Amino acid sequence: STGSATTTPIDSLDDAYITPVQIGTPAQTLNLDFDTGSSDLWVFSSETTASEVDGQTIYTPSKSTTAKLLSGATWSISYGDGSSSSGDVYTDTVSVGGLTVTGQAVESAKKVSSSFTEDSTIDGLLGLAFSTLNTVSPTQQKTFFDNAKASLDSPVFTADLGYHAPGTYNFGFIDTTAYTGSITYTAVSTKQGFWEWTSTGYAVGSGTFKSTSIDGIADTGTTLLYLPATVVSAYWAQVSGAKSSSSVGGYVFPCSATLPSFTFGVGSARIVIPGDYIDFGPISTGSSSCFGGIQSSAGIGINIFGDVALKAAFVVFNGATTPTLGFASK
Ligand SMILES: C[C@H](Cc1ccc(C(C)(C)C)cc1)[C@H](NN)c1nnnn1Cc1ccc2c(c1)OCO2
Repeated sequence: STGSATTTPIDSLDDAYITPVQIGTPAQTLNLDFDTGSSDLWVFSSETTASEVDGQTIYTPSKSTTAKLLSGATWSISYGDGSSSSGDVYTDTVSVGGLTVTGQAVESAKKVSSSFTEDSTIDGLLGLAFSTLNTVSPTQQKTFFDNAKASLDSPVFTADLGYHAPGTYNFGFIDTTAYTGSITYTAVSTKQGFWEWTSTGYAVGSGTFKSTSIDGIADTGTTLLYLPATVVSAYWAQVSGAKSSSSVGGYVFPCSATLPSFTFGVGSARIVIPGDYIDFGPISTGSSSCFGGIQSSAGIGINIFGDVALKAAFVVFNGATTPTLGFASK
């Protein structure tokens, strides 16, 4: 089997991406944030505290003839940005782009943090990291990809995110019309539960490439590119008037600037992020100071190849016996 679904930016800045997901019988369609850095599929629901719902579409398990309470099971997740959610668990039929899993764990939120309430466009998350990170207790549950894998034509999924435009998540096949050149594959460590790999270096604009190993994670659920402070300083030094602002929380730059590109290495191959992908707009409405899309990882503890990086590439998440990652230009 295979599946194919379109993923769409939630706003004009690509602050996150949503993908439609069918849950239950008859289908209830919710727009979820596919997150290759976490491993829980959770949704706003008829059980979510009423004051914490502000415009989201909810899953109502009592209206699904295939929903079953997973007795005794609970979940609770604390995301690294400070967001959180928790609740109870059902199993139900879940379909993405025509690919169906029966008996998928659907984690129903009873509580969500204010950041989730405030994003009316995001109805929950669909985790695509390794199932070792799943938070359900006392019986840990599998991700949508792990449940589907054995049925797929090939044990893979791909991310093709757009810049200020829609893109695609595919399951079970590699669309050879969706990229240029060849796909370069690179080793993955699953020891922390992430799609963790090592970039071979970077360049700023038309500058020379610096060979250096940068260990980090391929994370569709993170908006920006988080890299070591040395690398980030070298980038922003090329932008007149850019500075690190402790009050704003990162590097800012004049909205009048034209930004240089940023290149990262994948083996001997190179992925180029155009400068415009690094502009996240005014820090507050009407300001002429703009927020940068490349930021230091120093406060987080791991480097993160988030959407700013991934949207410049066609990315293969290869779930073979030994997992690997592939990157192509597009
Ligand atoms: C933050 C997301 C998880 C999430 C997604 C969306 C949202 C909103 C809908 C409310 C917009 C909140 C949360 C990330 N996913 N892998 C993640 N989950 N756990 N760690 N990370 C990576 C990290 C960690 C720390 C950081 C960061 C990133 O950005 C800024 O500080």
